[PDB]
Amino acid sequence: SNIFEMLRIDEGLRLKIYKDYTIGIGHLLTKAKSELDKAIGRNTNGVITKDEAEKLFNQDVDAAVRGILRNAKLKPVYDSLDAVRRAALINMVFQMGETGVAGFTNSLRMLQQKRWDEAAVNLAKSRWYNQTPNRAKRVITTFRTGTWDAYIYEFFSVDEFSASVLTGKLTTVFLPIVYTIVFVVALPSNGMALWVFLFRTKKKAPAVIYMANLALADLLSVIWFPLKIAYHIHGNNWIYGEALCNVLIGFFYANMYCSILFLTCLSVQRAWEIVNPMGHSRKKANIAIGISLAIWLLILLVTIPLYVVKQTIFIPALQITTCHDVLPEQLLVGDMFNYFLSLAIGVFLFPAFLTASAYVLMIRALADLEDNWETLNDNLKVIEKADNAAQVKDALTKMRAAALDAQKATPPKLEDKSPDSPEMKDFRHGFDILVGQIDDALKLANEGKVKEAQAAAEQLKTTRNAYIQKYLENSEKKRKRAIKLAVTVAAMYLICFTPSNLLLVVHYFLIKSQGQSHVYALYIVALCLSTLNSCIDPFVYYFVSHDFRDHAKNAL
Ligand SMILES: C[C@@H](C1CCCCC1)n1c(-c2cc3c(cc2Br)OCO3)nc2cc(C(=O)Nc3ccc(C#N)cc3)ccc21
Ligand code: NA
Repeated sequence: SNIFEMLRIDEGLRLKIYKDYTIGIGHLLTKAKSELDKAIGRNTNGVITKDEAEKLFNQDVDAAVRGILRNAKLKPVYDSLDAVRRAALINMVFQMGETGVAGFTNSLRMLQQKRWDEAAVNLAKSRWYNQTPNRAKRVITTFRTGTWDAYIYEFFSVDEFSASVLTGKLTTVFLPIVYTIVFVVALPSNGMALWVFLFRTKKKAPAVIYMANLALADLLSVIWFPLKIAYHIHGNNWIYGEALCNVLIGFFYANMYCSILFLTCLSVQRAWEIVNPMGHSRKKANIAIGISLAIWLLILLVTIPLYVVKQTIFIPALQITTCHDVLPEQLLVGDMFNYFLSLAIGVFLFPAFLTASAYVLMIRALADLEDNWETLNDNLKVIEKADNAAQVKDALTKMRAAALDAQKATPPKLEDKSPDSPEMKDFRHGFDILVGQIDDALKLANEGKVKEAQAAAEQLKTTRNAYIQKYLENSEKKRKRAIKLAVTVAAMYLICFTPSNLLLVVHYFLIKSQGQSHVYALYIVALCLSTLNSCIDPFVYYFVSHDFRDHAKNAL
């Protein structure tokens, strides 16, 4: 009588009509007094006996089996199921009626094909699971395992490797310390950066706009850290509600992916202004705003399967309510794996490829412009110290080509200036005057007039400081900031993005493959070190924003 004993645990035993109107052991009356009097045979007046419950429950089971064999969609599955799983099917028919269970056409076909795991997942996403989760879990487990374990042992604790981490000092001492540091450092730093970009930056370039959302993504996550620190200090125990847990989870992964996308935009935008600069600083800004809105809305849509799933679970053995750290429904690991594998490819690797190659083109272009300005001054310094006509004509020729290449290059100042603008035409014209004078010294150098061409070098010095040096004065300083910028971003990927996304796939891959993951400790440290991006983000603003440097230095 295992089926009879199983149902008693699910339906309970009550001798009075109660709201789930039912009575006895899961005997449905109506959707109640009149339906009970003719079912028993007498006027029970709402209260039945302990003996009449058993007699009516034993008849409900015999009828639940007859309907199964009567049904053309329930009989073949029932004939394929082992006696343990047969009770689970009868448990559903006992609860949802013959017709209700017959609606699960796809899962019943899976159960017939002995695919217990696939059938379990299908049953986990239904109104049945939504209305009675604890009830459905026990029945679903009976299908998946084929044992009575779901009714013998109630949930008590997680795996040993997780239970030690959730009670160890790594989570209860190390994490809140690191999180506290980030809060003190990242909140006012990004707080001031957002202030500078909005109320102190009067350029409003596409770079400022991307950095403003970067600081905003930082702020919208760091503000919740006081609740995050308290969570860990008290032994990974959440007492603030399920909705507020899913908020922190949402804003955590949001800043995680906004940072990557806004890093790719900034890096590409700043690289694009050097290779092929344009001249619509007002339109390119509006575009950059729209791109930010598109990114902001795209992440709001992609973090939906994080807002809406149960992310809290009470662990009896630990007496704590964990947020995020433990997955309440171990049947969704298949969905979780694909989800974080999609993001790791399309929102991690793909933006990393565009981010890395952007600095490849950016640094090289800034390195070439540096070499031109250096070849110019060096060859101009040789002429004043060369005696033979060979070194004079040779230095003039190398200086000529150096100025012809710098003419095609974008000056550090005219970044948002289009190549057809007057500013660019005056820049190039400054070289046309210089190049012409080099030909006037080459005219003498090629006509054998050695010393007369050396005197022209002093004339070339005047043209350098007047028309050229003004634009290329601090081009080597701009290259150094770009290199440091490439280093800052590379470090942010090496510490905050790559360990998280890599382990996120590995973590859910092992729970899907073995039911436990030994990288659980690394998974937690990865997620912890991922929050450092908002502490490294101020270094990005320092190397990109010029107005932010002023407010950074003046403050300290
Ligand atoms: C557009 C922004 C705002 C920018 C203005 C300050 C409020 C945030 N935003 C972000 C966000 C926050 C971020 C971020 C990226 C995003 Br897309 O980076 C770090 O912080 N998450 C957001 C979430 C919501 C909502 O009601 N959801 C929601 C509610 C119920 C259910 C169910 N069932 C599912 C989802 C609304 C705006 C959100
Ligand atoms: Na960030």
